[PDB]
Amino acid sequence: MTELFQELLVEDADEELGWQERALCAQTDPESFFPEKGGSTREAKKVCLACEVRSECLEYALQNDERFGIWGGLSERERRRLKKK
DNA sequence: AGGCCGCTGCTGCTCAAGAGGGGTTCGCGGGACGGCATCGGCCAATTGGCCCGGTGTGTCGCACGATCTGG
Ligand code: SF4
Repeated sequence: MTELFQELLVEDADEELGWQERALCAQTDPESFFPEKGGSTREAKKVCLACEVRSECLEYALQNDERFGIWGGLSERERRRLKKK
């Protein structure tokens, strides 16, 4: 349908700062990614599943070692066990 | 001979080598002190699963059956 022939051939920016700009969650409620009280961690996991820079997000999160929120489709203890493994 | 009334020339301002003695800085270190930063547990708390148990209302999968248009 309205796919623009996979981004088409009309582009003038020819400039990218980094993989932040390709983040899908930026098009989405930030609050849902930090479940307070008990919360849930599956809808935002589904959102991350379709992210095109999931690997980069996971790598950056692990390298900087944030212990809050859900990054790369994984929550805190998945990151912790991956770090410990 | 002094005072004074003019002339007349001149000048000036402006537009284009050690040596000693003493208080102070800072500069390294140098370590001591106190403090805040990091890591096993840990249980019973909101959301959200995950279902029983009743019908109904309303979509969908297909049976009998009538009307109508084309073949
Ligand atoms: S993987 Fe990272 S960048 Fe992608 S949507 Fe999830 S949190 Fe955002």
